[PDB]
Amino acid sequence: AFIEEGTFLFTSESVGEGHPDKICDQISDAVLDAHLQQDPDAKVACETVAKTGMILLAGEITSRAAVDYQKVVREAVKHIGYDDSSKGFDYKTCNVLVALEQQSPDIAQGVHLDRNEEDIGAGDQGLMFGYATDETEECMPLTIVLAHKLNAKLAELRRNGTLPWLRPDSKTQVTVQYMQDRGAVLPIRVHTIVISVQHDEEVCLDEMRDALKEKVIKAVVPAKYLDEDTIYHLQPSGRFVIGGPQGDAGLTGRKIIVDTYGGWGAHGGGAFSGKDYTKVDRSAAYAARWVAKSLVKGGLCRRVLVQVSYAIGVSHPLSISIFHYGTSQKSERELLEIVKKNFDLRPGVIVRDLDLKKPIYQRTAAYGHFGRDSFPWEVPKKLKY
Amino acid sequence: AFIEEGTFLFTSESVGEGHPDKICDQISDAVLDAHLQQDPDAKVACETVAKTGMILLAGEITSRAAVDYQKVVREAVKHIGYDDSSKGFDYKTCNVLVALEQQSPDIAQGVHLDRNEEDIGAGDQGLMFGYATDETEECMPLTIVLAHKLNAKLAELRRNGTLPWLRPDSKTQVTVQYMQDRGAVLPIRVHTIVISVQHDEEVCLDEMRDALKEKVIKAVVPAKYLDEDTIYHLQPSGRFVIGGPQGDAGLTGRKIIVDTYGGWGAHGGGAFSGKDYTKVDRSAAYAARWVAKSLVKGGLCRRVLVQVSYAIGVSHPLSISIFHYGTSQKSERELLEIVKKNFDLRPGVIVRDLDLKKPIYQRTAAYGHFGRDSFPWEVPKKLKY
Ligand SMILES: COc1ccc(-n2cc3cnc(NCC(F)(F)F)nc3c(-c3ccc(Br)cc3)c2=O)cc1
Ligand SMILES: COc1ccc(-n2cc3cnc(NCC(F)(F)F)nc3c(-c3ccc(Br)cc3)c2=O)cc1
Ligand SMILES: C[S@@+](CC[C@H](N)C(=O)[O-])C[C@H]1O[C@@H](n2cnc3c(N)ncnc32)[C@H](O)[C@@H]1O
Ligand SMILES: C[S@@+](CC[C@H](N)C(=O)[O-])C[C@H]1O[C@@H](n2cnc3c(N)ncnc32)[C@H](O)[C@@H]1O
Ligand SMILES: [Cl-]
Ligand SMILES: [Cl-]
Ligand SMILES: [Mg+2]
Ligand SMILES: [Mg+2]
Ligand SMILES: [Mg+2]
Ligand SMILES: [Mg+2]
Ligand SMILES: [Mg+2]
Repeated sequence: AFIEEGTFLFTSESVGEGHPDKICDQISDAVLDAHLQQDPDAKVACETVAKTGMILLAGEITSRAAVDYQKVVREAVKHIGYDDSSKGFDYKTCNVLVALEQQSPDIAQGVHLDRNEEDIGAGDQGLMFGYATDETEECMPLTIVLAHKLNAKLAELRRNGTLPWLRPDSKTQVTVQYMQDRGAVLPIRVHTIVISVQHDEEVCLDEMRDALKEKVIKAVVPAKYLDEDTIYHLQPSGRFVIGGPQGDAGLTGRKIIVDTYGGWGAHGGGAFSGKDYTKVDRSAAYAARWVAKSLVKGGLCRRVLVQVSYAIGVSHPLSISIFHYGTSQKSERELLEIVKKNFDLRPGVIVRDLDLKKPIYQRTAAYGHFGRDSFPWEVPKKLKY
Repeated sequence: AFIEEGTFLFTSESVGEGHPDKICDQISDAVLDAHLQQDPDAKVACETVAKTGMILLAGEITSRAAVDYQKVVREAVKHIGYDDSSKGFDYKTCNVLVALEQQSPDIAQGVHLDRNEEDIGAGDQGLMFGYATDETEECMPLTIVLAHKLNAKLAELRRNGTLPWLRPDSKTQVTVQYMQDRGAVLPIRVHTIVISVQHDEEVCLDEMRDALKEKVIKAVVPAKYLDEDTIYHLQPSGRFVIGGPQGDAGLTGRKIIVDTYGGWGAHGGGAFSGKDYTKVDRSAAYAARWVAKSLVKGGLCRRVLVQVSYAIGVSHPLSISIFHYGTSQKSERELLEIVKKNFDLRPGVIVRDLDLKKPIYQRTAAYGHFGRDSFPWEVPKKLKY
């Protein structure tokens, strides 16, 4: 397809609830939630690893909670849908191994011991970005929104029994052509869609490809974006019976771009799942999203990127910067002043503003952390200036 | 510090060879190299997990090689410097566990079985970006270059015995103020430096902070970038005796931004280490770097971002796009035509151009994959147009 000057292509991907990396993210956040339900101040850094027959928890937790890891892990796998050896993985019969220790006392003393909550230090150094774009109501890139919705539709049709050959492991990828608009972007058309999904031994390739087009793509992607030139790669490997952890090892924090903006904006490298609010990889990224979305919904920008960074043990961010892509009449200095007057990005203040001791994290761990369900970081702050 | 209009701050981080995530990347690539030394066509997808006393290998390998995983893992840990219980980890006495299976036959049949090498399919779907910037000779952002060099200097002074209290686990972070220059960027000054490094029980905080400034920062960062306003956070946690996997679990592919551009450019989410060339997460990212660097060294751009993407089982990229930040006199269409005429981004052609069956991967797995050592993707292609 021809690319008119002033237009361009961009691609993002998403994965389903049973993708092995996403299994790990969901388990790590189920463990976090289980701790927070009993101890709102639990210090949690839980990594999960998945391979054939195995969930391993590894990391550091200091908490007053009494958590039954066997039950928490197995219930999370059950929810995903891995409930029989015929599907490659079974919550009832898999191995759950635990290698969890207390948080390092050296970290604890440098971050939170004997500190006023508002003045707790960042739990690590790092950099984080927030992004928002007015191209969708939820202020997310269309590429990633569509990719997530394709995976959600697969899970829906698996769970409602209308495509009973589906299994839980899936991946999708969407390329959209955009029009430049004074620094903002406007979606024009869908250029290419990829869908791969684990399936039973009985269904044939043609039946699957027809269903993926008619029952999945057409039920998700508006027809105005699809044309005779759109390219479809549906079950492009030809066979995907082996899947889940049996097909590919999973680890927590290996889908960080799926979790955020689908490649748009920028990313500082930190993973979200399995971490309590003192880990700024999560809390500061959520707050940076909240700032970005507040700037767009407040009418100050159409598209905006925010970078923050921290040093371990230091509460205030080391610096904050705002880039508006040419979509604000205010200068970068002016936007920064507005942000500094309206937000306090210490982790011990973010926790209060975004209610980050609440056990809602398992809900964040599939289909992206941003752009859905009116989580606190998705509710814009009314800005004073 | 005041930010003049037309200037801005940007932050990147790096980690040392003994950071637990980086340990895992290095082990995963040591395993890959060991296979490639005997079987250049080995199919390798090796994840590593590290916690107190434990290295676990998990993933999928199909290979004609006979690899002694105990020896390969322990020699990699020895090289890093974890050789005694007093340091928190010891290659001689740790547990090495292996959960490695063959590559899924369903993947194999859809990717490479009975396919001409040049026509092998991508080993997965995904998106990848390449980036280059003329702000340094090696065409990398100064923020990340400096951050890497600070970690390398720590390892040097540990190994040469002049700072014998140092241990292998470290992290660094550098914020630079830049001047905008017609889409390119020009470094002005270093705004903030963070250094945290594991240390012995005997050395005091003041001795460490003085050494980190005088022997590390001053030996790495040109004095012209440092002034009386530069902020230093040196050992900001106050105590870092517990470190390595004992302090924090490590996993392969959890430092993907450290491995690439330090937050500049863009990232598609895929990890590099532990993967052979058929995994486009690695090979196509390397090729995209090669394209970007070729465009800058060829005088066509000063700063450039390239996105490619793939579907599993399909050899050619689904699309390619080039963004030059306003730093080329050529249009995006023209640059794309030049790229298409000069490069072939099928994985089975990338392998030949970049010599990706060679066992050099362990060398890539610390201090970034880009900007050093004249690896094949760092040697620009002479462009014809
Ligand atoms: C005057 O209004 C505008 C509005 C938007 C743009 N604009 C144009 C682009 C063209 N082509 C690519 N290719 C993707 C690439 F990865 F290959 F670069 N990207 C672009 C981007 C972009 C850059 C980085 C990221 Br992250 C995400 C999008 C872009 O903002 C220009 C002028
Ligand atoms: C006319 O010449 C130029 C030359 C460069 C720029 N330019 C300016 C920026 C200002 N401020 C931030 N803050 C970091 C932020 F994360 F908060 F946005 N970034 C910027 C960037 C930028 C954007 C995304 C990424 Br990735 C990396 C750098 C930038 O290119 C503008 C005009
Ligand atoms: C292709 S596998 C990664 C490569 C792999 N580790 C190997 O050994 O070659 C990555 C993801 O793709 C999906 N996948 C697994 N088997 C597949 C298949 N046969 N066809 C298509 N996608 C598959 C799963 O979501 C999986 O987590
Ligand atoms: C701070 S730890 C991550 C948080 C952690 N998992 C916990 O339980 O709170 C992340 C990295 O910081 C470094 N680190 C570990 N202990 C530290 C300490 N006491 N002071 C500073 N940095 C430390 C190591 O490089 C480690 O991999
Ligand atoms: Cl994957
Ligand atoms: Cl880390
Ligand atoms: Mg953590
Ligand atoms: Mg963007
Ligand atoms: Mg940009
Ligand atoms: Mg792989
Ligand atoms: Mg950039």
